[PDB]
Amino acid sequence: APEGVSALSDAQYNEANKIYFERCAGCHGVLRKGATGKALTPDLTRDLGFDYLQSFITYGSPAGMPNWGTSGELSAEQVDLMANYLLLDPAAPPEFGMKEMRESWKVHVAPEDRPTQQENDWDLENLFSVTLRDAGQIALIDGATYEIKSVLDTGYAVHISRLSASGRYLFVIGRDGKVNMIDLWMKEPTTVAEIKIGSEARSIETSKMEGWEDKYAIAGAYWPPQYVIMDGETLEPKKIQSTRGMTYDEQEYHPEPRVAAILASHYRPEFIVNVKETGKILLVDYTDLDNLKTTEISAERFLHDGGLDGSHRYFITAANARNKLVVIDTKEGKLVAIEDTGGQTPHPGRGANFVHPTFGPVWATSHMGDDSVALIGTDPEGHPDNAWKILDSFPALGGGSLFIKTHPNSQYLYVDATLNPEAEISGSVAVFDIKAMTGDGSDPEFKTLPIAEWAGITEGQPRVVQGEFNKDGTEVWFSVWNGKDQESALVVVDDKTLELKHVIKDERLVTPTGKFNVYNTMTDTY
Amino acid sequence: APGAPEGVSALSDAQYNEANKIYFERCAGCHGVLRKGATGKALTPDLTRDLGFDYLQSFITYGSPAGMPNWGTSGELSAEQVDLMANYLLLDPAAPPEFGMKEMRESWKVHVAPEDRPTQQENDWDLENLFSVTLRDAGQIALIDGATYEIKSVLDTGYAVHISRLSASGRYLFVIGRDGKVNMIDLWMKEPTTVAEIKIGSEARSIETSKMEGWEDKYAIAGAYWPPQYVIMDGETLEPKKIQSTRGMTYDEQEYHPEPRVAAILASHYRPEFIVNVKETGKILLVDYTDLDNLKTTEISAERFLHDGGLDGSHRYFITAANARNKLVVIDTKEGKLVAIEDTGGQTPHPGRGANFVHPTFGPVWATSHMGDDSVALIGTDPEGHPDNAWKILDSFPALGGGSLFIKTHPNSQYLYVDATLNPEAEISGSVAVFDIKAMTGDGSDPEFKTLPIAEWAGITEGQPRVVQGEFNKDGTEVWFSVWNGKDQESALVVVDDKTLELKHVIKDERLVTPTGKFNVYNTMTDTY
Ligand code: DHE
Ligand code: DHE
Ligand code: HEC
Ligand code: HEC
Repeated sequence: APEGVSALSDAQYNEANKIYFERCAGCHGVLRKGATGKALTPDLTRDLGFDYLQSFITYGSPAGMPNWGTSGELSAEQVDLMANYLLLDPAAPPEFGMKEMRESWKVHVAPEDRPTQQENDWDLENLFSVTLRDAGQIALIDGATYEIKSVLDTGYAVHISRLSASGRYLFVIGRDGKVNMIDLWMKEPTTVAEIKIGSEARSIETSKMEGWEDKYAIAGAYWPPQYVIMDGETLEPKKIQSTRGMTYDEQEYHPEPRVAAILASHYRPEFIVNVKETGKILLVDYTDLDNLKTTEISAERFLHDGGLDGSHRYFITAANARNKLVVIDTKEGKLVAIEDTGGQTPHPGRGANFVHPTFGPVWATSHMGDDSVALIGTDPEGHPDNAWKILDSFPALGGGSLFIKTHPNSQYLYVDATLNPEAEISGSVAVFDIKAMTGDGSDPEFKTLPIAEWAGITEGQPRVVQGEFNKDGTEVWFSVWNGKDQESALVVVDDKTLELKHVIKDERLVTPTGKFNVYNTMTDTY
Repeated sequence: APGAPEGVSALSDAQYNEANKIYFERCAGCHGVLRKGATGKALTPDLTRDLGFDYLQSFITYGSPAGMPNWGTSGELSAEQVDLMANYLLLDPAAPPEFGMKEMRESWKVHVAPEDRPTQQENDWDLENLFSVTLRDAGQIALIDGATYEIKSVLDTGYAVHISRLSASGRYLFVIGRDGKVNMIDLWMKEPTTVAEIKIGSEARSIETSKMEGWEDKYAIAGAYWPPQYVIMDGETLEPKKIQSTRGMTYDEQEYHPEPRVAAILASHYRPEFIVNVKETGKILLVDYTDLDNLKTTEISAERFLHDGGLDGSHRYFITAANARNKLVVIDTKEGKLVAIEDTGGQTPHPGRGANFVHPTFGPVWATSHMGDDSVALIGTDPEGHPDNAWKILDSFPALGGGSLFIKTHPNSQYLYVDATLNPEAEISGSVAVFDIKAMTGDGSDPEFKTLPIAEWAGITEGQPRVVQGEFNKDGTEVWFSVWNGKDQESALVVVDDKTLELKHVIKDERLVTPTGKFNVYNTMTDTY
């Protein structure tokens, strides 16, 4: 006979529910279907049983699950409480409005007490903010000496970093919707303000319109379906907007439209918000939050990531499940084009802008579903015929590619293959010579850099991901992502010679993933 | 469960679906989507169980003179369907369904394609002086000639007809019912009729047309109570072009609200936009219809409880009542922003579209009466030539009594008319107050008023006749009033001569069943009030 499931009081259940949505939904999903963490639905957990759940919640796992009990985060009583809770049927996901954001809102160092000028000796603009995935931290690394300047605690499930337009404030967001604001002008940079904006979230961005530097920060959630405009200096929540609405094509109500990538316009004081399931791109004017102006652009469903073109005027984004690239003119506030990449599941990140030797200015993207790289024309004035059309498509290492990268001061286009099944490929990066490109139809050739081999890592499954350049565009970093219990590293490549420049290693460099150079991020250089 | 003590004659899963369909398509309009009631009584299980199957079966079969259709004896519903509804009402309230594009298109019917409609007026009616009158419990509208006073035509629209609106040119008449049913009528045909129709939700109240110079007849818009949404339709075929959900955060507490109802909807004369009131979230929306794919809107934070309202005399400022809070909200449609929020000092302001006139000492003002008291309030509406009086309550004085619904005037009149429709005393509910604008002095004393015995002038004795809403003719020389009586009783329309304040004409006809809202084609198309 199956084990008996404890009957919990209302109080116990409220408590367990509060903990779940606040501390577990970020990795296990709001309906317990899973995310980075396994599914915790009762059809699976009841088979595992109480003892097993209790053990895992207590000691955690080297693969990404925090040691709630052994870390003191949850008492022994709360651990059992949660183990029983997981045996019951999933609760209904709660809302998260102004009252809840404000309860989680904390300002550690009021603006009136922060420095008035840089007070440390660091070379701020050349710093690299690196995500340490299973450690809940970011590592600020010097771009020239390769020295770890500091390791900051943000929270479990740290995702990515973004910088305010001035380069002074560093914003980090976690999968649980936790937002950390770091003042890089302190002698010892730390979190000066924090807030939580939902149960599940992925993106954050800063105001990048001239005259609005450091004014606002915006965060988008997966749940509840909403985005929040926060004060650029204290994180005070100023305006919450629901993203629930009608799909663009079928015009049917959708109760869970997730916010994906968020960017900032350089032509108007607006935020550029992607709404995934409804295929809507919103241009949100932050000049007046009470009499709120927005442009709701009908595009294509499954919007995810994207970037601005070289002139910073057009937004190019992937509607990944439909292999489409959507283009928006941020000056006029209108959709301009929608084209198929010819590839499977385009995933550009912010993409790569460059001038092709014959086609003119173009933007590129690699794919998750295949080894192809596609180029789209981005200059309607100088190259009208090539504007917003796929001009070329050629192969790289293989499928499972996540990030393509380049820099104005470089003639090379780098492409990773992070998710490919062959370890020889997922440990390497493909490199193309822009200058050698001809647009005559022949697939350009690439050089293979054995980044993992250069790091001296073979044990475990080392996956290389995301190139990121230093301020001067001379060196490009790559993450050699390994398990928390394995050895990881950052590999620095010399752009001029395509030769190993430096290998970063430290007992603290745990599961390093996304890396963001202050200057390149604050100015949208890519 | 069925055979258990508290068990009820359960319906098969397929049967439950048929009943549920019939409920949302034909009953929620009056009984509400959660069965909590509206114009019709509540039909929740707690009350329904005590009445029992047979009572419910009989009421659905025979209806009543108070507003409930005789579904059974009319043939509307088969005898088996009445049974389904009776049982269904015993069961628990179903989850209200959504109503998207698929469902709208399915109800969309074009009776006369635009190419087959006249290219000029084919009848001899004086179209701009015509009155579109709502025949409430009859499910129809009546087109009455503004000069001869004869009923030119009676058109079926559907049970629960609410009000009428005209396109900017005056050619197309739009009528909407409480069930979200929209009828489009071509007034240029020899015999005006419904040329197009569509359903926009389960519960709805407002409809409006594009009125920005240049966009005449281009679009029509309708707002729903359920689901929480509004839809922009093609002004000539009623084709649903864009559906916007109104679900969102409250303006003040900023908490998600799952059911924000759309209240009144007006049309900007300064920009090609629609002015949409969203009740529960306290948001006023300005929706630009120049580009529906790249849709621009301005979500203005105001005050909760937005209901009805109107444009001032210059047509630039939207003045609307946040009724439960006794406030007037003022939006500048040109700049697209909140301008002011003022307490009227009365209880539950209910102006309809309001009454604009030039006060002898205050300057341009907009007035409103109240439901909760006998006070009339005046707000200054000229920021340019009377800045110190703008958006402030300049006066407040008593009229007949509480329970008032509509105040009215016209540029060619010096009289301000105020009804007292919902007042308890029939003496008052059957009469109208009339103030002499030219005699107003704004010194503090209460302006005196003449009392018109509208109901008495109609010579009606039966039922409980109530007088509601004054509406002027095109020339602004005559004002009409409705003497609203029961479905099986005698009603009438009373025409009053503005200049002498004396009875001009009394309209009676067998087909004049429960006349309520009246709209003059010209004054409605031009927003003259
Ligand atoms: C919406 C979104 C953005 C855009 C942020 C913005 O615009 O500010 C983004 C960006 C990113 C970026 C931005 C790169 C850039 O150059 O802008 C990176 C490096 C990144 C590394 C990863 N992402 Fe991220 N990512 C998700 C969503 C997103 N990722 C997921 O839904 C997904 C696929 C699963 C999940 O559970 O979170 C997920 C898993 C990952 C990873 O497994 C990655 C590889 C490593 C990690 O840290 O978890 N995501
Ligand atoms: C939202 C709304 C409007 C504005 C529409 C627009 O801007 O186009 C309106 C307008 C109106 C107008 C517009 C007058 C004008 O000059 O603009 C009239 C005459 C009117 C006669 C009635 N209304 Fe109507 N009315 C409601 C809502 C509304 N009524 C209700 O929620 C309510 C209170 C109850 C109900 O169940 O429907 C209701 C009951 C009534 C009546 O009992 C009235 C007096 C008579 C009747 O026929 O039902 N309502
Ligand atoms: C992301 C940082 C996590 C948070 C926050 C929480 N969990 Fe987790 N959990 C995570 C991962 C990546 C994994 C899988 C570990 C592995 O070895 O593959 C887990 C696993 C669990 C389990 C075990 C289930 C199984 O099928 O083995 C349980 C019972 C569990 N997690 C519970 C749990 C609770 C209750 C949390 C809130 C306090 C919680 N997790 C947070 C990642 C993350
Ligand atoms: C508005 C035009 C209505 C529509 C459409 C439907 N109903 Fe109704 N109903 C309406 C009113 C105004 C009243 C009250 C009548 C009175 O004399 O007081 C009713 C009443 C009923 C009842 C009786 C409840 C009671 O407490 O006595 C029932 C059971 C009922 N209505 C059912 C019903 C159904 C099933 C409908 C759809 C087919 C329906 N009504 C439509 C107004 C309106």
